[PDB]
Amino acid sequence: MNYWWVSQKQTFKQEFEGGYMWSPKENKNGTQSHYYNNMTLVQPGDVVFSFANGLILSVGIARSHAYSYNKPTEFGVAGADWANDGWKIDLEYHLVENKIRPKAHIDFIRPYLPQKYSPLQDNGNGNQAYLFSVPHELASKVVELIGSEAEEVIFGFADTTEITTTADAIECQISNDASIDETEKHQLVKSRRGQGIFRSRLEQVESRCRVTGVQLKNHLIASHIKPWAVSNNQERLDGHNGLLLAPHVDHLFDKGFISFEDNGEMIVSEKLNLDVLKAWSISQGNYGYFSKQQQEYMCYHRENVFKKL
DNA sequence: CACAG
Ligand SMILES: [Cl-]
Repeated sequence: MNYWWVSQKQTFKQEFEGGYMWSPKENKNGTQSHYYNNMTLVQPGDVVFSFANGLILSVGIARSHAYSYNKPTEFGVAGADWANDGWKIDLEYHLVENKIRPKAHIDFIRPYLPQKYSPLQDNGNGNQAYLFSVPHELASKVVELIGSEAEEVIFGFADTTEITTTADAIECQISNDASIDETEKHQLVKSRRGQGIFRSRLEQVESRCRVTGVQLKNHLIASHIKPWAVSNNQERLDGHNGLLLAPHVDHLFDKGFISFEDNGEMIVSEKLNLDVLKAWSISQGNYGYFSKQQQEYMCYHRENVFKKL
């Protein structure tokens, strides 16, 4: 996942109200722009800080690649000098209550500014250009200054999108793989959604939500332990590579906010706000031993899915 | 160049 800084002093209200970013493809004289070319590098799930009137106003999530699109008519005189031939990105804005003024924090962030194409000068004044790459270390400082609301956009939210993209591509690969028969293809695709033979096989091993004890089939998700995306075709259909979980517990486990020790002890991520467990009446403690086959997968989950600092 | 200053 990549971080971006979009400078929107001229058109913030229009871009926010429309849920987009927009730049020309080229400078007015037809020359290439590093900044406009950055539009073609943004991936769905990338985090974009909106900078306008000296403040960071939004921690946004990109929801498209750049697509060819005309300059928004609603820019009017404020956009007069930009070429009509442009790039648009659908940007899911998340307004923040703590609107940080980066210039007021320049001593803190200066060491983390990139050598080339920095959104800020060393005195903390913004550079006049549209879209800048933000190194991960600079992004972590900005997130520290904004506070919880910035973390809430990223962890188990923005950073899940690239995982979904990867899984979508694998589903396409399976659908086109000549080495596997039609039934296999169907069962592998259905297992991604906790359906088909995977669910029936999991029901031979597990009978209830580990955490909430609910036994009712219509209130339980068939979750993989080792994620579907990184599982081989045998592991994708293995009844021992799963848990039946209530939907909120599936959410916490699938994203790595929680995991389990082999003896069933719940492990809570530093990235899980403990107010969530209080609000949903989920206790820390022991949720029963896992089988040796389940333990192999749960080891993968602890080492690769569980969120650690 | 140039969505900040
Ligand atoms: Cl296009």
